Amino acid sequence: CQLVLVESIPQDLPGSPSAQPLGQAWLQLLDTAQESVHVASYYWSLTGPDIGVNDSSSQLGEALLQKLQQLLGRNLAVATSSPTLARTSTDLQVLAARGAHVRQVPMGRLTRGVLHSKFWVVDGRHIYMGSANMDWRSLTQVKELGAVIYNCSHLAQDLEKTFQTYWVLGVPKAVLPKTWPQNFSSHFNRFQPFHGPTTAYFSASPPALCPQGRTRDLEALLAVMGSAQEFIYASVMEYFPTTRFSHPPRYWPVLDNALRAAAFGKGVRVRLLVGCGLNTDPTMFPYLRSLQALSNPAANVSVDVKVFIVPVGNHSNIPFSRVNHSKFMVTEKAAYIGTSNWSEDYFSSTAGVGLVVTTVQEQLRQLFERDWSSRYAVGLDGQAPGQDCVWQ
Amino acid sequence: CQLVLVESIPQDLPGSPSAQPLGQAWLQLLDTAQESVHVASYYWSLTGPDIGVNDSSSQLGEALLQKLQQLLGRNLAVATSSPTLARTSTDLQVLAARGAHVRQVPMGRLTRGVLHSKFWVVDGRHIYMGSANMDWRSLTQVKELGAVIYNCSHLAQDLEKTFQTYWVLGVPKAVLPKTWPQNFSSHFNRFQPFHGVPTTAYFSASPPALCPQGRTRDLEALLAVMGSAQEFIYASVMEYFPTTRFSHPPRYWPVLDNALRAAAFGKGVRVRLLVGCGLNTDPTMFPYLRSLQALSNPAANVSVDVKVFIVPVGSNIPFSRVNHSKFMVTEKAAYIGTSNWSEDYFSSTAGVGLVVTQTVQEQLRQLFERDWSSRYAVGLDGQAPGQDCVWQ
Repeated sequence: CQLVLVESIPQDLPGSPSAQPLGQAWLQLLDTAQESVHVASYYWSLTGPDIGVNDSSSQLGEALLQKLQQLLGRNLAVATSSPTLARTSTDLQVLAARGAHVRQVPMGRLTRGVLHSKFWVVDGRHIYMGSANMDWRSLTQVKELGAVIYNCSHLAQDLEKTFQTYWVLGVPKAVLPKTWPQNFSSHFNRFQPFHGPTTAYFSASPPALCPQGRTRDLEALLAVMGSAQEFIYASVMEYFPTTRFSHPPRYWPVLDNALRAAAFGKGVRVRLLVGCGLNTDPTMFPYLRSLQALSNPAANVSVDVKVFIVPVGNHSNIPFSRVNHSKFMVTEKAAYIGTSNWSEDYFSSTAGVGLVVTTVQEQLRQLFERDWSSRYAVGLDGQAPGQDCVWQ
Repeated sequence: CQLVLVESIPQDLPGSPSAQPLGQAWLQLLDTAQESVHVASYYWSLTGPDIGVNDSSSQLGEALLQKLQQLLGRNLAVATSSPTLARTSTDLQVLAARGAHVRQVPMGRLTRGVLHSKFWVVDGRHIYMGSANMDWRSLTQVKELGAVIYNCSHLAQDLEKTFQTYWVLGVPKAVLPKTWPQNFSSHFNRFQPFHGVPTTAYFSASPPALCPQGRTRDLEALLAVMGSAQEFIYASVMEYFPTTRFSHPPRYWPVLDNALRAAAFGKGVRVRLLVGCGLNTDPTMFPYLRSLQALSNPAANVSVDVKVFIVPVGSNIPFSRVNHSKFMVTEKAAYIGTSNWSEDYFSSTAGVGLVVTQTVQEQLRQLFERDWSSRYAVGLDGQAPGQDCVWQ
């Protein structure tokens, strides 16, 4: 039983701790496959011709594509999608005409939302789960973090059951089941995690897509932050203590309140690192300042916030890239990796999943520290005319 | 049915709107008394020798004190106190030796707390409400706000119910009843408020253990007033802590903060918070205030403004020269209360609160505006070198 953290690193990002490159891990996954692959992906932009192609950064992507064909040359790719982005792409059509069984859940139909989950279960015995969705930009042109597990076959299905929840929906005239039978019921929640020298469990969201025995991603995040007693390391591309894309906008403090409660009532030192990528919302910035203002070393309250700005350089060719897509958190006890950002939708409307495991915590510790003391992480007052994010 | 708001203004200067002086209105109240007065007070220190300071501003204080004897010379005074402050004062003994019935509720024994309520019900038909407890400093050397009601008796017994709760727990070895009988039950809560003056009004008590059936707790009253707000919220409390106080394990407490920010964000409500600054205030309060001020973003229709009210000393008189007033008003209603905004006042410490709606709400509007757009109110980033408040 092995679990490895995987990291996708674009141009730059220099003696520092490092993780295993994600592209080799994906080649890894497609190589070990002997029987079947099950895919949950937000969108599919893997070939390049779907978007501008003259960057030459694309190979890591379509080389990966050929590996897919190998599984279809060896005789079952099972993909699931959403009210998808990059509709011009023909990857799913190619794989369906080549032998892959694909249905898309129109999550907007059911809960106004989207399928933001991105995970793999291969041969029923290996799993991948992380922030890297189906995109070559997620392989070479955006920072990504994830985790992959092999051998542990008795836990490998533990995300398949969710994958299968997604599978049952998306059929024509599909309806939300008010109760999932024992087939989709889970036995690996927060109360009883896995065993083997770590312990781990998965979580799904939203509640309507959570069968019995499934802990919600919100509850997993809250429990991980509550169990923290010295530090809370959070890295999400966007952080909004508010609901998004809801006709009446409403405040949403539960995550924020838990952060501040950990900082104050238990003296936990908390640092929050959020991404800036030319597409972020400037309205996000005041809330971060509202957290940063809590800092007071004389009262044992330690709240520090920074923004991770990655430079576009000569690569303005790629439009939806040059961000920190990684989403994770670590406390001295546990390590949570997630697919969802920190806003109301991911816990009320849009599908998402999250793993939490318990040296791996120290590995992610040093990953975050390298991503935090770095030169691309800047404080709130560092306007920096040469920096390339929108702040107002 | 008449209601007048009363304001105590020390040696300071406000052409500005004004309210009825508190000392003369209080003397009025003791004059109108014919049968009985019931007093709930935090402490009793009205003479100079009560705290041993030789200031002639105390005379008005002792003037009121002398009036008490007249009422007891006219044949009745009933007072209830707490694990009280200024224990050197002998006022309660003086009134007791002349015919006043006094018992002390040992609120520290029962609910961790103190009796912070300050109100009068006189003749069962006139009432006083305010932040001004029994202190001559509250008559001449500290900013105070309150409200008095005449000829509207149907609310006077509703406050007599809470007074009688205090009375019954004032007996020796008294224990909190898990159920208050129908005698203490109230019929004038927020859901059915009251109906001279074309107004509607109601009272609220705290903590829950001292709230009989039909009584809304002050927490719910504040939350309802902020929730019903649609265009603005004026808040003025001497101290504002989104945290517990005097609580052995400190924990965060976001309930009022969440509302203030939920009102600001989800409904575009303009929010201004005015807190008192004195030589004894807690510097740790300031970061949390920034957490509100950082919310400000005119581009997103969120309006959060904070200032601090500092009155200059000139001190000889100890534990004075502050803004001890606590109230809030929205374009619909006006709540004035006896408790500051921190967890204790809504879980442990006794407090009461009036809220009325219909010109009185507009009266409080421009009263606060005279205090906000004012001379003694300064922003967080000012911290002028010469005034007498603690910032670090």
